[PDB]
Amino acid sequence: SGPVPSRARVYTDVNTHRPREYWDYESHVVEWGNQDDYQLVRKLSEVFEAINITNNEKVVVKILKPVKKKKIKREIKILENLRGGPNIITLADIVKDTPALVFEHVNNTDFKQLYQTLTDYDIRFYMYEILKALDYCHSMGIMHRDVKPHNVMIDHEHRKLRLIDWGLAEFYHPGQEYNVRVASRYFKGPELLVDYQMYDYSLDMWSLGCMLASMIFRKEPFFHGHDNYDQLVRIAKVLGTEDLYDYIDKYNIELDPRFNDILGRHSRKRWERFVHSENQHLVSPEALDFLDKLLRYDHQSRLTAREAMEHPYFYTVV
Ligand SMILES: O=c1cc(-c2ccc(O)cc2)oc2cc(O)cc(O)c12
Repeated sequence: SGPVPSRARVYTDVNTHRPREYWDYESHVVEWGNQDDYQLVRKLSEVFEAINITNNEKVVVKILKPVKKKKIKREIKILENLRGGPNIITLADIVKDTPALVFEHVNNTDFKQLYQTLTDYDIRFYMYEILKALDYCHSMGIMHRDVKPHNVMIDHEHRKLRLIDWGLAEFYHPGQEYNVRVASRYFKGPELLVDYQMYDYSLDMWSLGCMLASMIFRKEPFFHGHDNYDQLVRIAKVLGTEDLYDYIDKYNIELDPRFNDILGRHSRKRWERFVHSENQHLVSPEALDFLDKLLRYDHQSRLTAREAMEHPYFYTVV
């Protein structure tokens, strides 16, 4: 038989109706800069602290390992297209002499020490700033596909945020089937876990939901499995089994020989039950209702990044 196809609810054709020079990265002319403009100072995966000689400016250089030329091109073209977007890491330069990407400098506040200083107001503020980056990149036809805390740099001392590591990002094309290896296991949407390849921007919205959940409930990560099979089980224990099968049925997905039994039966849990005495100060009914609308099995019924910015949760921050 086979599975039912899917198209993105919003921003379906932004790449389709744009010139080939925008999305067609494999045949892109990369204008290489000079590595001798920059002086490597310290290693921060080959990421280096550096100084631009031509102006004494602090930068961060990423030296690219032996990967396929088309993967280097994909990341370069995406960063170039998104340069100037709110809270997207700025590509200052691309250099040779062996390829390197040069980024604006950013401090990273030590997590844990970030995780202990953060108030309810800080989370709303930083979630809003990530959402401006996601709405912007989605509107530009780009999925990030790796939204997670290690790719969200928060410079708390300066109240600053950058969405980084666009190495796994892709341009959205309706009907296209994509790799399901992408993203950290813990932030993989149900679509990636059931091997449904025709996904879209909505994946990043699931990942963002897992981010909020673990931040407000203070448990990293929120859904914790050892494989893709167990991961779906951990999500099922919270969202319930009924809404999951309603999703399988809707898209005619056929489960792996292992999914059937490990699922069992689970009711939908109210989010309030996860509030305990150490995380109480970060949670509100607004926060819980926003989380509920992001973390839905159905990728077509998840809040878009724009819809999300209109939730009462962010009212105090807008
Ligand atoms: O660890 C870092 C990684 C990156 C980075 C940024 C963009 C990419 O596509 C890949 C990696 O930028 C940074 C920028 C900084 O200012 C500081 C960092 O530690 C990093």
